[PDB]
Amino acid sequence: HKETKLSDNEKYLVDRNKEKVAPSKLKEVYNSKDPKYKKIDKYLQSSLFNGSVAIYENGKLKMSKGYGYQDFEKGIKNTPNTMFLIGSAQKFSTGLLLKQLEEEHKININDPVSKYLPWFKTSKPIPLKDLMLHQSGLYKYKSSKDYKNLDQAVKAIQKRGIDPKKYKKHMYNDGNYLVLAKVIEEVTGKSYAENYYTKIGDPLKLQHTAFYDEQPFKKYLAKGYAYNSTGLSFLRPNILDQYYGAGNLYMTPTDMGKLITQIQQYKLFSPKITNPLLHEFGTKQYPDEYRYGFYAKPTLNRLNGGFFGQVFTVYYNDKYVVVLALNVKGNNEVRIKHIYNDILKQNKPYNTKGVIVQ
Amino acid sequence: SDNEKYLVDRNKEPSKLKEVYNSKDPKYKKIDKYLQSSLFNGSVAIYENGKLKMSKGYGYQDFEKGIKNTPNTMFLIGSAQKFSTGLLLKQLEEEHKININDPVSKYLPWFKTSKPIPLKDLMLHQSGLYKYKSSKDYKNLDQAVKAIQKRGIDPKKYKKHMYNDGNYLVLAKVIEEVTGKSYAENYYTKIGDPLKLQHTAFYDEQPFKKYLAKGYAYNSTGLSFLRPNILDQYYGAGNLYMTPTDMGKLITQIQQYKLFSPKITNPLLHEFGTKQYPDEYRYGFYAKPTLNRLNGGFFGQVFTVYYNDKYVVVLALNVKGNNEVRIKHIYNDILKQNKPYNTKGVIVQ
Repeated sequence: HKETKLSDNEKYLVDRNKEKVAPSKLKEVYNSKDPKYKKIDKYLQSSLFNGSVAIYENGKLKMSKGYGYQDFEKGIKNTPNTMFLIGSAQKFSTGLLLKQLEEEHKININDPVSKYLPWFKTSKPIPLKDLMLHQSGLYKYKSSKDYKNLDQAVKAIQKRGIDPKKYKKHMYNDGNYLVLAKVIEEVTGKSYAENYYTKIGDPLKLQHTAFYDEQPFKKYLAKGYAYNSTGLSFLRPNILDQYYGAGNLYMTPTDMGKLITQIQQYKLFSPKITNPLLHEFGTKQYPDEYRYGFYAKPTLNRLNGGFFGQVFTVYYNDKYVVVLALNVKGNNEVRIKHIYNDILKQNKPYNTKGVIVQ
Repeated sequence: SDNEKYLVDRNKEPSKLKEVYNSKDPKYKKIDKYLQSSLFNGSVAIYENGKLKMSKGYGYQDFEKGIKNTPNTMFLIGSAQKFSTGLLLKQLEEEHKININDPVSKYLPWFKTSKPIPLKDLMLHQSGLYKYKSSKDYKNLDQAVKAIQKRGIDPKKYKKHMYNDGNYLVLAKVIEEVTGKSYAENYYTKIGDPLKLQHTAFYDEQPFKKYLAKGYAYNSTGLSFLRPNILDQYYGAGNLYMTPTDMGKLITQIQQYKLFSPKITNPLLHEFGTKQYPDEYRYGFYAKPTLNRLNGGFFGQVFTVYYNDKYVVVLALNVKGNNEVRIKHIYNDILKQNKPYNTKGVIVQ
């Protein structure tokens, strides 16, 4: 750049992508000779699915295929290279950074936000854990186009503050993970984008995953759609500059599977950290199915984000990682369930409620 | 509570509908096959040249009680009830009780507003009223419309389009005020009963409770039932439940000039891009180039209608999802009805 009137996130990303060319072309993977995947493909085609699928089996990519259009106006078809707005699934990225910071001894999950983010003052103290678990009592984040960066968003949330009746009760809230993203920035003294790339993106070779405004990936960024009235209409993201950590990231389904399988293989943490993070629920440490941006459930682990006409959903266990990205708004959950439970027949015990995982 | 007063007395003292599906007819076999393999949860009804050629339920009406969707299942039509309200409006115009270009204040004296809003601007969704925000507090239509009066007009939206349930709530009250009778009574006496709609009901009518579908939406952490909690204040803008068959029965009969003469019905149904009918939208529904459309999305349900002079396709979905892609695929791809129907600008006879 030049004059640099940019947030820390863009500063980092612009400099990072000065000499970066467009990412490598990804090929379709689909073996019609395997009845499972033939059944899936056939289902996705006849159900008029518009988006992309990626399925990993015992760590290997066994299916990767795009259906319908990435951009309906320009006639660009969905390919394996198509990157979808993952929305609330970015909370997993932020959770991983949190866990990393805990093991680096830079934060403690039961310490309050005010400790790491002095200006974030609140009627009562809020431990980092209560943000992470969506039980802080903060009013639901009301986005604004005014907000140019993460700082303004979290400084807006601080003004709105606590809702007494909802204190120490569960309430899903993007705002929680926006505050956590700022905590990450404040303790590290570095942008969220930098923390993500240095600590996750690059180590795990996620080369088809990008923040909304990165230049070399614009070619592949999917457009989301909804019918409310007057036809199929494109829902332009207008607030992703203030949404660092709670859903301004774009991923190919393959990269999402690549991320999860590598974490499953202990590439970010040791087994004693990874196993409970991924599988322990109903315990003092991991009281809910939800933790660090994702769900550990009885038969499966789940990620999901719904944002600007897109739906990005992940069902997985130790054999399959199923990533289903939808850029025309609709019911993605019925689809991914049908694939995971009905076709792949994975409706079976996976995690055990109450057990202290080793 | 004039609406319930009428309905309770009406219902002091419905027939089972059978499946209609001929797998030997390739069109309908293709539709059924699509609906099954796409995991459709709801009900379909298709009329061909006035006759019911397909009527079938898929998946569950109530997932908790294991009740399957049948042709008897009645779905929350939501914003498609605006069509009912529009029909009542048009009826009142032809009875010479209201004029569409006269202001609301004329017929509803207490509904005062910084600038006058003609009935037409409400009907067309261009009143400039701030988008209705409901509340559980409101026990009836009156409180809802007295709430919307309170907040008034939004400058800049003064005379431009903005979809708003509130518009048709104020029109429903206009109907009540001019007739001196409840909306429910006006609907039954002027539409429901004349057109033998016997599997259509307001949310709280007792004899139909058995068949009222539950809407769902897995937002996070499983499939969850979205209980309607505001339908007492939503008379005219989406508190009605219909079987898909009744919706087709309604449209085909209107098409056959059973509510109005052809000189009234034809433009109502087909004229768009004119002084009288400037937009595709009118009286609660859309007249488009290749088709006429109704749609309502409310409490986890989606109720959509595509039709022309041959087919009326009614598709009801009680697990929230993309109903439009489905009904398009049926109407355009399978039934091959993507072809000129209404003509923009033409003054229709």
